[PDB]
Amino acid sequence: GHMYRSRDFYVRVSGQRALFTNPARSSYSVPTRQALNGIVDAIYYKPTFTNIVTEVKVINQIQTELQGVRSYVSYLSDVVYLIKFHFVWNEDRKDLNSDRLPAKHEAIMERSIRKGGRRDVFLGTRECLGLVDDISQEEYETTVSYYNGVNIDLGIMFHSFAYPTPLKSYFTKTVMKNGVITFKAQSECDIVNT
Repeated sequence: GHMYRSRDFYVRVSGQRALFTNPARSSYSVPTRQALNGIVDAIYYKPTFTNIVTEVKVINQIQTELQGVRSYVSYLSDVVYLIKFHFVWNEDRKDLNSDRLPAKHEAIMERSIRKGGRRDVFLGTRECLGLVDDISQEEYETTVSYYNGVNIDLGIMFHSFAYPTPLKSYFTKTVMKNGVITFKAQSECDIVNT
């Protein structure tokens, strides 16, 4: 049958520091799909649905900062990311069929975005507080990235885990085009480890 999916939602997430790592410390230069999945689920999470992050726009110049601990951690600095995402019903939770109420969950998602998320938002790690704000589709599409006009292949990046502790990790060639990273689905990734 055709599967339900929500409208697109759009959010601006910003922070002074970010640390996106490869679970398997220096940051990747841009967020992993996994870290973005984390941020959208901190905005609003129910076992009834699954948030699907489809696209991110890297708005700011990529800059890093070093922190020595006594022994180095390299962070991104002064980050702004616009995330496009939607949700679908969670087919791993068939028992929650009576809660599959699209108007209910779409309304709550909009309210949750507007008030900066129902939970604390972190940029890849707990010491890196993020700020979530509401943007519209229009703002998403028209905001100019620092990287507009060029593409960069960031090489192979951690994408996400698969669970029944993880059963699989997924990695894939990640290319930022005009600042835009359009995600592949897990099963379309270049590399799967069991």
